[PDB]
Amino acid sequence: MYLRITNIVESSFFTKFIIYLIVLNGITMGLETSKTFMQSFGVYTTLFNQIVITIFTIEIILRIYVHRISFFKDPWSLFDFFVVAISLVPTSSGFEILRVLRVLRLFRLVTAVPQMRKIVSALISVIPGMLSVIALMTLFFYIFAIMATQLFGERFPEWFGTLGESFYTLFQVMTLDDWSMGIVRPLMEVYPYAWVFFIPFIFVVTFVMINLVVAICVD
Amino acid sequence: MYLRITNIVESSFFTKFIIYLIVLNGITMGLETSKTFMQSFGVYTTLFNQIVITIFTIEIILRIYVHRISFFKDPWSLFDFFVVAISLVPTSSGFEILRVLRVLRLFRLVTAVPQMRKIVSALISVIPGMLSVIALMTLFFYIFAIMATQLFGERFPEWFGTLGESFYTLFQVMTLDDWSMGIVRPLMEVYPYAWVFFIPFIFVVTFVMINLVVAICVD
Amino acid sequence: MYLRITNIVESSFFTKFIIYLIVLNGITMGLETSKTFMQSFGVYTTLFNQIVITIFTIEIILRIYVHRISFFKDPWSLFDFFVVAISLVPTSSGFEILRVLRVLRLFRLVTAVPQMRKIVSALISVIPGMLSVIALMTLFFYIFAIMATQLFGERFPEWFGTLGESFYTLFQVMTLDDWSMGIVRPLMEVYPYAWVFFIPFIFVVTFVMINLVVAICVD
Amino acid sequence: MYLRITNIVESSFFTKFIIYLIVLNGITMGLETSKTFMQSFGVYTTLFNQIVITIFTIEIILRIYVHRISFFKDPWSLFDFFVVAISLVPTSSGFEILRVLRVLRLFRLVTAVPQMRKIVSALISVIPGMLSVIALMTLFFYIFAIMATQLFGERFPEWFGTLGESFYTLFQVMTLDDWSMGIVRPLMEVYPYAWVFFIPFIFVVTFVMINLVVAICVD
Ligand SMILES: [Ca+2]
Ligand SMILES: [Ca+2]
Ligand SMILES: [Ca+2]
Repeated sequence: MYLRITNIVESSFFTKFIIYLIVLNGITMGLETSKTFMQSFGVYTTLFNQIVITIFTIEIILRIYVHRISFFKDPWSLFDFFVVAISLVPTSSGFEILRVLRVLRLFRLVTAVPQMRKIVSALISVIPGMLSVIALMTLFFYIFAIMATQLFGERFPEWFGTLGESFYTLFQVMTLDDWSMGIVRPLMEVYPYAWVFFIPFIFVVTFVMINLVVAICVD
Repeated sequence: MYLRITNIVESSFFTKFIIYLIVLNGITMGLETSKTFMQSFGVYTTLFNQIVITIFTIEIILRIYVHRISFFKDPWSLFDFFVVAISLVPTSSGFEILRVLRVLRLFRLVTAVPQMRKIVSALISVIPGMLSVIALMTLFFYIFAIMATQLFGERFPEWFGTLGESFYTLFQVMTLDDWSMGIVRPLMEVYPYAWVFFIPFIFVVTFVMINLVVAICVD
Repeated sequence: MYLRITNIVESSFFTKFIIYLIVLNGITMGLETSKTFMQSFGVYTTLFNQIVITIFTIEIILRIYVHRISFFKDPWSLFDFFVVAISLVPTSSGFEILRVLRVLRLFRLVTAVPQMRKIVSALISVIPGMLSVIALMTLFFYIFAIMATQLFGERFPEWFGTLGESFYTLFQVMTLDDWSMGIVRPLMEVYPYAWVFFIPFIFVVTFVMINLVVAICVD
Repeated sequence: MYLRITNIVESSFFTKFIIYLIVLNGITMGLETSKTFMQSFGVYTTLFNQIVITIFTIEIILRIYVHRISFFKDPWSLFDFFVVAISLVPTSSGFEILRVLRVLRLFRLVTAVPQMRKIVSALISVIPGMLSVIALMTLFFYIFAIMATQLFGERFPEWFGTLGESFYTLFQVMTLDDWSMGIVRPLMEVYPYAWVFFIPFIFVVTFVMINLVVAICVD
């Protein structure tokens, strides 16, 4: 019966039946957004939901017999497994991010369809080339975030009071987001020289960031 | 009479005459902005306007006898037809955006003058090569837009209350617009972890965007 | 006496002397900024200034005999003429921008010192290859600025009330500066569909500017 | 005794022991951030700090016998000498930035681990080819900053009141930060033409920066 199912799983039909459900379950999840819609056809789509979820574990069980070890060394398969696994954790208990994390299954449209896989893969592949830089910056952020916490967090604890807060504010400054009118002019009414911290910070981070784009434009 | 008019239409004088009317009517529309100018010479202008509109349909009628099907297979001609058609719906009735949409005829200056055509075409041609990425993005946006509506729409209905609002807000975050003081710091007064939703969102979206710029800086 | 002065003007000493005055007059202009400095050495500097102004016209007078027509066809020289000219309009009558426009003479450091001429020229030379785009864009802005003045200027006259205002506001959206919370969300409290105007505007304007950067990174 | 210590210093063990102290002290500094942690283990971590500070001077003393003059011509070594020296200045007297500047030693993780060294050097190397643009710009900034102080600093002293203030505000405009609703629209309530100063300023400054990115993507 093994080859019987290896023929079912690998069937163009099967993969297209899968892609058909993703597009349906996605259309259905956007409808679950409507407080109106749920009052009318809520029970329709709760069931439609549990239905698709079963079908998906059935596939994943089926997909594993056909592939075994090869399957748990496939990124896309591992993914598909974990994204359905999330979707199996009861509609209750623990955290309710798990209910919300269920919509991650629409990323299966990326998995199940090539060209997407190509594109995602194309993208992901650029990351290893960025890791020396990314490491550098994260060291850098860590260093300034400490500096900022101990220089400004007493008077400005919303923004710098804690190591994590400083990470966040520094991230915001880095996105050049509302940084002057929002953070540093305020800081300067108390610490006139705060500009000496944030201007060099900005330079380094924007400089570095430009290089990283130029590096991604030579690989 | 066909070759008589094919010799009229294809004439340098004709095209240049058309280009003459565009720049005049365009000048004319900027004057139609002034509440002052309109009290003085408003009548002068609406008639010159209707005049121009006639002249333009005559041309397009003529242009078609001289090209027949070849015409409705020309992007630039199709454009011109559709823009004048917009300008044909009476100043009355339905939606009044139609009166406003008239000013789209000044895009005929792009259409009637080469080099522009060159540049537009040059630009537009880059688009097909982005569609794999644009699909990827739209899926991403759809998925996060759904999560956000269900994670934040109850306490923050202005920004996330509805799927469309979430799309808009997410777009705003993506343009890195006033995203921290404006949205996430608020969000966090209620949902301390909202940073776990928006920073990864910001990274992915900015990463994808960098790749897409480099993809262009190659093809 | 021509060759006597053609030997004075073309001299290394002459040029390095000019450069020495520029850096000094520049230093002297940053000091004229301080109300403190001006209350104690204000006279020292106003005269130093009137001095340097003569020295510069003398040079330009000298420089002209030595080059004649060749001069009024050199970009860099023409510049220095007009810049010193600005500095000759008496400190009074007319407008006071002319007094402020005097500090433009510090651009002579670019004009009179090689390398800067190199870099400026390197930069400027890129401009011709952007002109098809710059035109394209201005048509676009002109068209949308007209649309916006008639779509939003009655309720929002600060921002869209006049053709030029729409130009300014549109510029701001294009720099993606404070565009959503500052302008479109407010606009949407009255015109729910305003998002239909500004999102496409943003896309086009952003797309085009990316291409333009890429164009420069080819030519 | 030289070859004995030259064999201690040059050892894989020594270097990796150094790398071990950095990641330990760095971890320990993140803990010194917590007001909680300090109330429990502050003594522990103050002493651990002085320990590491000794060990680092010992090394720098050692590293110098083994290299002599070769050492004070090594950038990376020069760095470490200075960085430890900052950490030597008592935890009292002078300023308190000297206490804060101590966290700079964690940059030794860049200095004491290649690839980092590689990456930093890769970056720094890009600088010399920017200095022609960078010089140009600071002239540009200096010129406009002076203009702005005399055009806007009387009615608007917080933003343009002083040359230094104009530099800061001009920087903010350059990052295009909240430049319009924050600065130029206000300015225009008093000086309608202030847009004539800031729009060109914006163009020039962004153009130059676009060129500089393209330059770095050539060399
Ligand atoms: Ca901003
Ligand atoms: Ca803002
Ligand atoms: Ca505000």
